Amino acid sequence: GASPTEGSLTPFIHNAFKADIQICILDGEMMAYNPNTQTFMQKGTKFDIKRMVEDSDLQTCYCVFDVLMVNNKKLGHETLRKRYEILSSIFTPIPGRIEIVQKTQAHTKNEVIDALNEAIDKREEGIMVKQPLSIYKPDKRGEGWLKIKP
DNA sequence: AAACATTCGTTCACGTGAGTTCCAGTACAAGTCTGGTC
Repeated sequence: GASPTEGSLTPFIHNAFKADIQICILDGEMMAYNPNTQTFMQKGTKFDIKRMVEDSDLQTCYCVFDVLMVNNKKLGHETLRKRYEILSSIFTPIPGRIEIVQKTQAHTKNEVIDALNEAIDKREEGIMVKQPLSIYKPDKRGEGWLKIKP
């Protein structure tokens, strides 16, 4: 949906943005949410989030992890911490339709292994790590973002 | 007074360090390939 009147995810989150924010760019991941369990349907069997069938009870959820512009302010060159803080003041999350990915501060390896073990326990792919001072470099790989899997 | 031994500047050979050119190997970007799913 390109307008609040008609869409599959936008008609519900039109009014989820604080009044001050008028121009806003966000980056995130789109996934499928099962409400009867209140759990995210892991990608794979029984559904594709690209061409979901209307009759299905599953719905679309947007998990945000970055902001690149708010009220004609260019946040590309700022540090990750600042972008996170500004992101916290964009929308009031409304579970099931738009959310912010939680990030935990960690400064030891035991924490990383604990997180990976817990992720495997919750049947997730893995865990990723972000450098607090990393800048957004479009199209580049392995600059401030790292991923870890079993 | 004559013969023999020692010494010194000279010569050759051999060994070691530094500069130059050519080539083997390595890390990573990008192209290409492929599987599964709806």
